[PDB]
Amino acid sequence: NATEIRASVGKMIDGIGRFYIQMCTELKLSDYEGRLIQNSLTIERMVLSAFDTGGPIYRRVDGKWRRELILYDKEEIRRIWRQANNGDDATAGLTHMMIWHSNLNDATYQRTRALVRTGMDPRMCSLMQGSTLPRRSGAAGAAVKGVGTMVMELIRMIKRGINRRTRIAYERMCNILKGKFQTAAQRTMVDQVRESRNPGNAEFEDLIFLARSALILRGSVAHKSCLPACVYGSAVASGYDFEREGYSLVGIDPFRLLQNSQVYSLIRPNENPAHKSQLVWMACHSAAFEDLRVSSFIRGTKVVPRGKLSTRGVQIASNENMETMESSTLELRSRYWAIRTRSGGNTQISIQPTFSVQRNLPSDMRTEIIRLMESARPEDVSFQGRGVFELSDEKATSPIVPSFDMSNEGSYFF
Amino acid sequence: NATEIRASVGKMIDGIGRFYIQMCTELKLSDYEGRLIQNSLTIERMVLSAFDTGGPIYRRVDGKWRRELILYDKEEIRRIWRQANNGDDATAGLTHMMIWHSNLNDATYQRTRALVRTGMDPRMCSLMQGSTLPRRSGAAGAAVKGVGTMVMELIRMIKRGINRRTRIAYERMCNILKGKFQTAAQRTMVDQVRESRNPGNAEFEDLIFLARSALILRGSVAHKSCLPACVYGSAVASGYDFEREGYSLVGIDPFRLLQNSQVYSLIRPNENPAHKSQLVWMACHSAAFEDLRVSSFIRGTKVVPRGKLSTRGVQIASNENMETMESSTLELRSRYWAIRTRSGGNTQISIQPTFSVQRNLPSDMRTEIIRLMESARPEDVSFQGRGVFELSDEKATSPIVPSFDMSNEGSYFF
Repeated sequence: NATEIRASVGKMIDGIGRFYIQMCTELKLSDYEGRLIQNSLTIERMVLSAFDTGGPIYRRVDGKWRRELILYDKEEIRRIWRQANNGDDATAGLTHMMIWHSNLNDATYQRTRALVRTGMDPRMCSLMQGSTLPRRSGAAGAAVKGVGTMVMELIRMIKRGINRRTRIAYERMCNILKGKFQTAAQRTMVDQVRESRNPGNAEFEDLIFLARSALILRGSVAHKSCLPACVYGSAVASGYDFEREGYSLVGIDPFRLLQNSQVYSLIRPNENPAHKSQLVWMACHSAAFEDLRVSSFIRGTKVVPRGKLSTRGVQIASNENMETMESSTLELRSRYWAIRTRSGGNTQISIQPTFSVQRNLPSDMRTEIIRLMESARPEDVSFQGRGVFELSDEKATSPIVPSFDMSNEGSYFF
Repeated sequence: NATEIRASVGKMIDGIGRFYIQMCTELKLSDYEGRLIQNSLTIERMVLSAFDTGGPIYRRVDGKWRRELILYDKEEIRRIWRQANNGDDATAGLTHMMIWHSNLNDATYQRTRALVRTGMDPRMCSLMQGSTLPRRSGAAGAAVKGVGTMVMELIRMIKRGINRRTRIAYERMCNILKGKFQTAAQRTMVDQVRESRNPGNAEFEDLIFLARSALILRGSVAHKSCLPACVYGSAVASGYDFEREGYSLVGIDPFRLLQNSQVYSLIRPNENPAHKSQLVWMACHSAAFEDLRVSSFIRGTKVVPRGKLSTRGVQIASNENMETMESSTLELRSRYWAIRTRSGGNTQISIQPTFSVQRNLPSDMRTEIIRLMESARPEDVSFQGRGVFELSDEKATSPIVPSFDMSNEGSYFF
C-alpha cells in the first residue's frame, strides 16, 4: 500500500519544504545563503523550540561571511509553520527534524560522559542511537532508538526513584525495549525485569546485561534517512511535489534526492572539506554506528573513522570568528543505496484434573542468553541474500552483493 | 438457562455474605479483622456445628495479635443464619462452606493413615477428593467426591458389617460410585460388585481394583470453587448483589471475585507468605490433586509441591503463642482461568422361539479394564481443544492452549 504511507509522508515532507522556503523569504536570504546547512539548522531549531526564539544566521558579503544573531516571535514561527502545513500541526514534521538533528548528533559526538555516569560501559556506543532525541519525539521517533538508548533512561528514571502515573511509562518503556529484542530469552528476560514496582539494583544490574546481549544478539532498530530542511525546501521549490509523487525515509527516495542537492557548509580554516561532507552524509542516513566497510562501499569513497576525521562540529560556536572562516560545497552523493533496515540479524501416582484444558494427564534466563551469546561468531553472515542497489534501480528489482575481500580501513566509526 | 442455576446460586452466596457481615457486626470486629481468613474460618465452623459452640477469634491491638476464646448460643447462631437467608435453611449455603473446608483440607493435609488402615494404597491420593467432607453434605456435595473417596466408605461400612435400612445406602453409594466411571467395563464392573448383600473380601478386593483403574481411566468428578465466608461477606458488603447479577462455582465468577479480594492471614515466624497464599489459592479451586504444571500455568506463578511448601496449616493451634505471631496479605489473584471440569478424560440344530423379541433365529470384567488400562499412555492428551481463558474474557469466547515445553517443577503436589 503505496498510497497512505508513501504519499502521507510526502505531505509531511512538503510542509518542511514550503516552511523552509517561507522562512527563508523572511530572513531575506539568498539562494546560496539558503543552501547553507548552517542557516538551515538554525531555522530548524527555532521551530522545534517554538513548538516545545532566535539563533545564529550567517550572511554573505563581498568576500567574507557575516554572522547575524537574530530573534523571532516564538509564535510568529508557530504561525508560519502551520501556514505551510495547512494549519495542521504535523507533529511528524517537527519530529522529522527532531531526528535529523538526532542522527547528526549521534555522528558528530560520542556520548561517553553520560553512559558511565549512568553505569553503562562506554564501549556501548553502537546501542545509543537516539540518546539525544527528546522524549517529545513521536511513536515512530522512538522506533529509531537503540537498545542501549532505552536502558540509559529507565536506569535514570529508576536510579533517582529507587534512590504516580510514572508507572505506565516504565512498563511501556520496557515493552518497546522488549520489542527491540528478536529472540525468545531476550524477549522473556525483559518481562522478568518489568515485574518489579520499585525495581532496584536487581533490575539495574540485569538490564545492563541485556544491554550487552544486544552487542551480539542485536535487536530491531529502524533507521530513518532524514535530510536537513534546506534539502527539502530546495526540492519543494524545484517543483517536486512529494505528496503527489510519493517519498520514503528508508527507500531510494532519500538517496535520490541527495543526488542533486546543492548543500553548502561553513568550514573552519584547518578543516578538511572531504571530511566535512563525510560527517553530514553519515547523519543523513543514521550510519554513525554502521560498519565503516559497508558505509564506504555504498558511499563510493573512503568513510574515515571519527578519530581521523578532521572536524569538530558542523555548527559554529559564538567563540569563533568569521574573519578566518570560509565555506565548502558538501559532497552528499553516494555510489549505491540500500534498504535502511530495522533488523539486527540472527543465526502421588496420578493427577486428578481440575480444569478443562489440553493436558497430557500424568533457571536463570541469563544463562539462556549467555549460551546464545557464545555460539555467535563475528563472522556470522546477516541479511542473507540482501544487497545494494544501483541508483538507477528505482524498483527494488536487482540486488548486488558486496564482497569485502579488500584493503579496508576499520569497521568501528568510534 | 442462566436464570435458576446462575441466580439461585447467587442467592445462596448472598446468604453467606450477609450472614458473615452480621456475625462480624456481633463480634464487633474491624475491617482488617473481618478479612482475616482465620476469624472467617472460626465463624464458618461455628455455624456448621450449630446446624449439625465457640471458637478461636483473633483481635488486633497496637502492634500484636490477641487470640480470644469465645462461645455463642448454638441457637443464636442458627437464628442469625436464617435471618440472613430469609428464614430459610439454605442447606446449600452450609454445604458450600462444608466444601470450602473440604477443599482446604484436601490441600493442607495428606490422608495416608486412613487409606492404609482401610486397605487402600497410600499412593491413591488423587482419588481421595472430599474424604473429609461430612456425609451430611448434600447431593451436589458428593458429586465433588473422588472415586477413591467412595471406596474408603463402602470398605469401612462393609468391613465392620462383614466383620436394616443400611442397604439402600450401599446400592446408591455404588450408583454414585458407578456414575463416576465413564467407560463400559468400569460401569459394568461396579454392578457386579453391587450384587452381593453381604459383600465380603470378594468385593473388598474388587473395588480396590476399580480404585486403581481410575488412576488411568479416570472418572467424572466435579470441582467447585468455594471461597471463604469473608470473601463473600466482603463482596456482599461492597454492593455485589449476586442473586441479581448471577454467580458460578465453575465459571469465571469465582476467579473474578478473587481478583479483588483483600484476604489476610495469620502467619507463623518462620513461614513463607508466598507459600501461604499458594495453599489457600489451591483450596479455592480444588487444585490439590491437579497437575502442578497447569496449576502454575493458570496461577501465574510457581505452584510449589507440598513437601517444599513452608507451612503447617492455616488454622492456629491452642499450643502456639501470639507473641511470635504476625499476619500477611494473601495473594489469591490468578493469571488466567479455566472451566473447572468434571470429566476425567478418555482415549439341537434350530431354536424354537418362545418369546416375542427381535432375535436372529438360529469373562473377568477385570480383564476388560486391565486391557484398557494398558493401551493408556500418560502422554495421552485429554480435553482436546479445551483451553484457558483470559480474565477479561467474560464469555467463554476465545480459548487459549497451553504448551508445556518448559522448565517445569513437577506434576504431583504430593
